[PDB]
Amino acid sequence: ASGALVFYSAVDIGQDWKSALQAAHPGLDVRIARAGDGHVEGDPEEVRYALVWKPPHGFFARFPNLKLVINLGRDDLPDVPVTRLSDPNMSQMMASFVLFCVLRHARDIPTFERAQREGRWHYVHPRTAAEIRVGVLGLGDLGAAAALELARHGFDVRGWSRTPKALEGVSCFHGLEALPGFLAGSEIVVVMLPLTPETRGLMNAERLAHLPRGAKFINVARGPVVDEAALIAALRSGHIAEATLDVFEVEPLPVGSPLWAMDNVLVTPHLASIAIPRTAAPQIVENIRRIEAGEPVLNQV
Amino acid sequence: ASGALVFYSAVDIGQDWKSALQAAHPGLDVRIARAGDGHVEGDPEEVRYALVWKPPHGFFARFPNLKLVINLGRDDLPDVPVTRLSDPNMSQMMASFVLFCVLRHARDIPTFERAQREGRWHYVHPRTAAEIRVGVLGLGDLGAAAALELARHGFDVRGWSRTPKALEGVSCFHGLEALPGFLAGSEIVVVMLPLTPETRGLMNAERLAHLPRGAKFINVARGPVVDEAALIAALRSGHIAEATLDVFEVEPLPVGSPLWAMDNVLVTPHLASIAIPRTAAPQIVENIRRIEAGEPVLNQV
Repeated sequence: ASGALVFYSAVDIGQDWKSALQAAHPGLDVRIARAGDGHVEGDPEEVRYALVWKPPHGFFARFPNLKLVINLGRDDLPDVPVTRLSDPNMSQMMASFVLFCVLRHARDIPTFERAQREGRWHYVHPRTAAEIRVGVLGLGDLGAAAALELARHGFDVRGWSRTPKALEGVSCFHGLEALPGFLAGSEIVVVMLPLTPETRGLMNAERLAHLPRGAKFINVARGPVVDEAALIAALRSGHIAEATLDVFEVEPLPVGSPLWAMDNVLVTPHLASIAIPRTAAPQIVENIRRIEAGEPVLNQV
Repeated sequence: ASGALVFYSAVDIGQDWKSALQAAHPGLDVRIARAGDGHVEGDPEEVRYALVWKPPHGFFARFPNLKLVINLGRDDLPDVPVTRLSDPNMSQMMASFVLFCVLRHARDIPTFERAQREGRWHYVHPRTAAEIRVGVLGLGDLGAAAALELARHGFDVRGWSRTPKALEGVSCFHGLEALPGFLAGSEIVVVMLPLTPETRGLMNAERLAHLPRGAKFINVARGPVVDEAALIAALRSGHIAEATLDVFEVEPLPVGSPLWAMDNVLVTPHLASIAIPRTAAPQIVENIRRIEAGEPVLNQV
């Protein structure tokens, strides 16, 4: 639209976004910056829009005529509108993913997966859903929807939030003072807290220790709501029996992380909250035109 | 209750049932017959009730004074009432298990599980639920509930039944003539047919070949609704890309089955439809007393 879009992400496939954006706006110039250094071909003065996830330090300084940033979900950030994607179904896709992770632990699937590799038919003691206590940590739009969906499956569902909540069929706890008792009664815990200065590192060693021994831990929020070092330590001591982790302190998860080789951890690479090019491209193309006509942008953060 | 109960199952834990039954009826004599030969200690004339799953040929001939059989879910069967367990929530537990299996395939979890063992961060092309066609084969009480639950997750859900069905949000097909078109448009297929002479071996080589190449196959019905030989063949040719199998022609699944070592198959050992001792024991104890007072038995088959 009289200017180029640059794409950067180490956790998203540039080409799929390029195809979707050029389908939605034929002859839009989309330039994929290289993961790592952010090297991008072409005249950087022509770049007016940036679609990015955690780009390299100094990345935006490459593009003096940038008019619009779009985050794929501040020291060098210019003085321009910043938008996020509004995908009306992410709430659904996230809730469905959480249900998968909760059911996988509640039915002891990790034990069965191990047994199959051993060639053996495993016997476990049957339990009803109602005997399984599942705690959702965070009851914003995403956490509340996941907690309501879990309650449909018969689990003893609890939730925690900083502020009072009333969610039908969910045992809601609130405040920092209630966090130890909330954690102590959660056999399976789902981290779904937005990441702010008050939630950064909230699931530290002290909070992890409030969980019952043998707890099952699911993280779909952000790596650093959770202290990764402390999590690994709890997994090594058997305090947490098993985990499903979709988000990490550094992503892609570095090769040397001890999490990869742990039999009792499932590493998923940002599957819960993935942006979908086909359904997000239209709102990006529309914001390009708005910025170019001096109209306010949709979904500004 | 003036007589002993004998338990037999190769797929259920005798001791858990004994504990639950003796909790519910203190001093009820519960004798666990040994898997394989069915050897059971004690005077067999004192045995009046049998709680069983697929007992050995000739097993019931051991117990001339048998008054009641309870199936844990005919050539030597005596002329007595036969009951099944009525667990009002099996419909829920089954639907929850099907949702787990469908989500596991729809999010390509088997590929990610492989990637973690390789120590690598895998990139897949994102798809909406609405682009994924999921077919439920069988729309009886269990299949209809699973199909309705799947539709809540946004999938393009279809179902098949021998007779017409109207299920809100589900594309329903009916009749044998409709089976090829039903299968050809199902990317993920869930077998949930009850096992009768008309459904035995229905998913044979010819029907499997109607599925699209790369289909994902889930079996939670009964091993022999599906031709196991033909299934293995389709898996080997890549016609079926991956599978989740909870039921088999012979159970426990013999050690030499090729299914155990297949990377693209998850073997689960009868988890979808498992009987729960604590919640089933009361109705068994009540039927013992009814049979002993000459009252009709609950849940007769």
